[PDB]
Amino acid sequence: MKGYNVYANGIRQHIIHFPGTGSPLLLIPGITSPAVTWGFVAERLAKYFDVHVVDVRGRGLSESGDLDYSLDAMADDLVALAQRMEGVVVLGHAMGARIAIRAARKDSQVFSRLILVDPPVSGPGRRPYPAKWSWYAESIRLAQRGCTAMEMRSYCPTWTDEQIELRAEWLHTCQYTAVKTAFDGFHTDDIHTDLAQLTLPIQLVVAGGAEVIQPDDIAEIISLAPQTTTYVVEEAGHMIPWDNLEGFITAVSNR
Repeated sequence: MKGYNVYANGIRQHIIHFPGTGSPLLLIPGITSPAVTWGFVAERLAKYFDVHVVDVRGRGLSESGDLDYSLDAMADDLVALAQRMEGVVVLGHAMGARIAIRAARKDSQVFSRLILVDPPVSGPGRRPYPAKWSWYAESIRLAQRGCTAMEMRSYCPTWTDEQIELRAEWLHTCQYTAVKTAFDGFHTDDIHTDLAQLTLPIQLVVAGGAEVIQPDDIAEIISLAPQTTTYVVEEAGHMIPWDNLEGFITAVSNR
């Protein structure tokens, strides 16, 4: 693993490289997931791709402070990174999938294809994202104070010891205002009007055991982007590689 910073879209973007010999892949994590927290997955994916895991603005070591934390700005960040790479695959998880959708709408030419992992399908006039805001708010403030793995375990009781320790260590780097903005974005941004404009290859990877994406939501996505292929990791929760690591890796390799 080797971390590095780039100056792109007018901000410092921190990226962790997990070297591989395959196609380059930019991994865009979810709302409270600094790049380092995807390390256990990225090292597995690096057997197949050359993996670059992004700290989204307001998370980890990337630029923070009084920034635009909208989906538009995060999408611009991703376009700026991808401009520097040739034929990059984007794998986005959750918020990161919404970022991938909007970025590809802005500039499809810089991406080879998208892997969209359990994006919220919320938006104006749509079913709200099925998560409690308080879970993020309370755990972030706890982490900001300084807390142990055992204290963090109450929020992620099904995770491994190492995963919980890492979250206790890094969650505070997810700026509160950035996380609040993203959660509101799940409700205020329309990613469906973006999907309707996408013509590049798309794999949709669904957490079968979660309620984030229901079957009629898959049907809507297909209607909007008929090229989309769907892989359902059956019985897996929203944080797919935390619930079923092997299941997740199977979903994004040999496809």
